[PDB]
Amino acid sequence: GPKFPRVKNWELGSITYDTLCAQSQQDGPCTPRRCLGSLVLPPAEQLLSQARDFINQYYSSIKRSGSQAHEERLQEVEAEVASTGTYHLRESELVFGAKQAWRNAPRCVGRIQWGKLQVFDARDCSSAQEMFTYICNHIKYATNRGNLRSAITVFPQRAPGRGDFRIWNSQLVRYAGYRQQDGSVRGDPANVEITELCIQHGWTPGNGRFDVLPLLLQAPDEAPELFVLPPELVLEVPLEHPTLEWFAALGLRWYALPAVSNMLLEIGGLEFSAAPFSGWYMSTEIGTRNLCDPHRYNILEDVAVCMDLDTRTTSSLWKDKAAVEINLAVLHSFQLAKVTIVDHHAATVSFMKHLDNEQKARGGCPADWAWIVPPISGSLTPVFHQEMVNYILSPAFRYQPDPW
Amino acid sequence: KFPRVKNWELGSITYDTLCAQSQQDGPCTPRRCLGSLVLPPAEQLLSQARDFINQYYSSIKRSGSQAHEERLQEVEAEVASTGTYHLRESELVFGAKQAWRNAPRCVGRIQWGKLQVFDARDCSSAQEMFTYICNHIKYATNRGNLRSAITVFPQRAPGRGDFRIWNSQLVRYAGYRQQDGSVRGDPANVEITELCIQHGWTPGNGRFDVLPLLLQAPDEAPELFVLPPELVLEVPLEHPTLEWFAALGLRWYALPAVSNMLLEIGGLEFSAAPFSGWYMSTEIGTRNLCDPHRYNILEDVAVCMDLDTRTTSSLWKDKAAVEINLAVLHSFQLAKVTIVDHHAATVSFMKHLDNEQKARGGCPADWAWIVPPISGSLTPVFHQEMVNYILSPAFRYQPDPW
Ligand code: HEM
Ligand code: HEM
Ligand SMILES: Cc1cc(N)nc(C[C@@H]2CNC[C@@H]2OCCCCCc2cccc(N)n2)c1
Ligand SMILES: Cc1cc(N)nc(C[C@@H]2CNC[C@@H]2OCCCCCc2cccc(N)n2)c1
Ligand SMILES: C[C@H](O)[C@H](O)[C@H]1CNc2nc(N)[nH]c(=O)c2N1
Ligand SMILES: C[C@H](O)[C@H](O)[C@H]1CNc2nc(N)[nH]c(=O)c2N1
Ligand SMILES: [Zn+2]
Repeated sequence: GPKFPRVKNWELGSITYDTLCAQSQQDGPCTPRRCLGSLVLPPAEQLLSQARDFINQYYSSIKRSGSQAHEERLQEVEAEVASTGTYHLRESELVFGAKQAWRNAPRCVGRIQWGKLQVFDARDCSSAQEMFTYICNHIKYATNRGNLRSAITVFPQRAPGRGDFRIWNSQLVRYAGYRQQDGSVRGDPANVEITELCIQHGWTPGNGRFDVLPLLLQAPDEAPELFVLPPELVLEVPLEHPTLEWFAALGLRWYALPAVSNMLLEIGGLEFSAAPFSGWYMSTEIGTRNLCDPHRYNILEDVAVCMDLDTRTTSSLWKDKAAVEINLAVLHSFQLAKVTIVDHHAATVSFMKHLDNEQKARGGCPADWAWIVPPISGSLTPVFHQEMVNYILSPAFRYQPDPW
Repeated sequence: KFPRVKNWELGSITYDTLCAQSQQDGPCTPRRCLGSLVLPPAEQLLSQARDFINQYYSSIKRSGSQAHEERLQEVEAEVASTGTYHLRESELVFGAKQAWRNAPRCVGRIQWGKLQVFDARDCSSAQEMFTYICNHIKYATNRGNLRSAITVFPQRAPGRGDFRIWNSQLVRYAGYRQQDGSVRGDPANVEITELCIQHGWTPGNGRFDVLPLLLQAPDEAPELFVLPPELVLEVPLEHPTLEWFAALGLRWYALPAVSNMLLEIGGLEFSAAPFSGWYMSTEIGTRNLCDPHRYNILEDVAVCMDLDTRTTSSLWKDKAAVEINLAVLHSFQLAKVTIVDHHAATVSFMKHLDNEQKARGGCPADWAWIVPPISGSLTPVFHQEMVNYILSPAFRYQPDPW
């Protein structure tokens, strides 16, 4: 074999070599001495080289590498950087870079869909109010009455000196998290900080378990402004179970649209600090993490009690049984509501197909095993048995500091 | 820089400083993380030896004593003359416990101080190896009240072949490859089954035929030894409420005993040093019975449960897996054979991380192996960051002897 990482599938006994990792510019958190793979948290001349590299990627993707148009765009980019210190992407370059950033995302199991992304260009936006209009349009298009469509809206890039466009909320849809007198939390504990920031900026808080938060939107060098989403814009699914009649009595619900709004989209050195993207949910994200994490809605015990399980001993597997039923209720309720959702078996089978597509197309696929393997029934899915090489390619979605 | 390690459920942070003591490299580089991969002179020996002897005297709080200095002279003198040395029994005992302590893939390390060490370094034939192995099995099994143990056969020597146990575990069920591709029994054991028959074993034709042991003394053909059936404790599987489950005819053995790993202590290598503890129920319930390249019983159990098999979104696979794990726990408890479920095991591992943080400043752990194969995020270890690195004494993989 070659001197590239050898990658094995233990289920099928098959082997590949990852040659794509050679294209990595960015270092990750690991060294020869220690593996830091499980950690959740890991320009003058520098811009020019990142830009040249991205332009080469674009021209390859359209099979015009070395062409006259290829060499003219390079010269354009460097002249523009030369005189202004920055440059600007053509429309088709943005659409390509956005899809490529998704394609490159090591933590996303949904990447079979990567070629099918609606890219809304919002680089003309000049106020917080217009951001809100763009965001509402995104939500309407992406939600599509339950037939969900992948989309991203890109706001103006970071510019020298001038402040950033930022969406303060981590997602477009978030449930409030209200800190109680006794120190417990009503609603989603994930959202305590953003909830209190919303109140500080003049939001009148509710007191339910599922109050949709307003958006805090920030245009360059301005205090963020507060915007309420019209309720008919935010599609939600009430949760019921196919055979357990009492489950509907719990009043549990989840929203249809997962839309990450706090990540930075980096393309050819340019930095799009507000560039929210959305897909559709994998059912374990709702039924396992959001509803059963101890530091989230934490409903496992309640459901076990309703199911009359022995919750006094770990060896009854009460946690596993309840968690299965919660996941089934999520899948069942979304299917009844006609809202797009994918189970962890179907999602992981499709990610294996993606790995095979990418092996042929690029000679590898960066992938974060701990994120790709679902949080229940792990080894029951084909990805558990698949070794994965994790590395950072650009274009990329990156974490960025909170604006406050 | 020392790694910041965060628990995401509790919000707490530690720093791993133990990692600085790592001397051997892992598969990863700044360019790419390879952590999910299952497989990877005298002055050199002298450094590993001294460092290990240092570890030993430090552990008995006699660091710098007469005894410490003199032992370092012995080791130095013996290496300088012969190119190698020998461990004192008490050092061996210390190094074996430490190798387990250091094992990043082991979720059971809260137990690391409780290990019975059988010194089998005066072994000179496959016959004697078999005697030592039977004593281990008998001690460790203890009629179902399992006790962790290791037996250590003679170290590798420059001038000769290794002592080896050919089998990957001391108890393995045969896998018989059918002309038409399929396997009867355990597909993981097809290769060892064929090696046994080829060395003269009369094979069975069942799904759970216990394999003989192929034991190898240095530079000799391996020898075949049938384990006496009464030494191998087994648990028939039934389900607490599903009557038909027993009818599947399923069973597993009590004793998980790995026999193909190399034990490295102070630069010395023990090519045969089988070790055993007790099972975590997901090893049997989830991996051994439900892996598609193992016994692969998921579909059969689902049909028996009358589940909707036609679509993944009924979560039939998840439901069947739960009942199978429940049946393993129930059946082991009923037979009074030591077992631990994945919730209790991971809880104890969290306590271990905390013990090791105070004791040593960190703990090497392989997240992909520590998190159980079902209900990952339902256990506390899912939410815990972990640093993986190699400390010595160590258990390592080694080439198959054939
Ligand atoms: C089409 C439906 C999609 C499915 C089922 C899907 C599935 C997932 C899942 C299950 C995760 C892990 C989430 C978690 O553990 O909280 C994830 C993370 C990710 N996904 Fe996808 N995804 C989809 C569409 C998209 C789209 C359209 C983009 C971007 C264009 C994207 C980029 C990412 C990124 C950047 C992460 C990591 C987020 C982070 O680290 O916070 N996904 N996705
Ligand atoms: C006390 C009872 C024990 C329990 C519940 C336990 C638990 C486990 C589990 C669940 C695994 C992963 C196994 C797999 O996925 O196939 C494992 C691996 C390991 N354990 Fe422990 N263990 C115990 C005792 C021991 C002892 C006594 C030693 C050494 C003396 C040890 C050393 C290891 C090593 C070296 C591995 C990795 C094996 C490999 O890479 O193939 N374990 N153990
Ligand atoms: C700082 C930071 C930002 C950021 N975006 N993500 C992290 C990692 C943590 C780990 N758990 C919460 C947070 O990640 C949330 C990721 C939500 C992804 C949701 C999503 C997006 C698109 C499609 C889909 N099915 N699902 C940290
Ligand atoms: C070459 C090689 C050797 C070796 N010992 N292990 C591997 C890793 C593969 C992954 N799956 C099969 C093999 O591992 C077998 C490990 C069994 C662990 C048994 C055990 C020992 C002690 C306690 C316990 N609960 N369970 C590979
Ligand atoms: C510490 C650990 O890396 C952390 O809990 C990770 C594990 N795997 C994950 N996988 C996904 N998809 N999402 C997550 O938030 C996490 N959390
Ligand atoms: C490819 C992947 O690393 C492989 O399937 C691992 C994952 N985690 C594991 N964890 C344990 N405990 N045992 C295993 O065999 C494995 N297999
Ligand atoms: Zn790594």
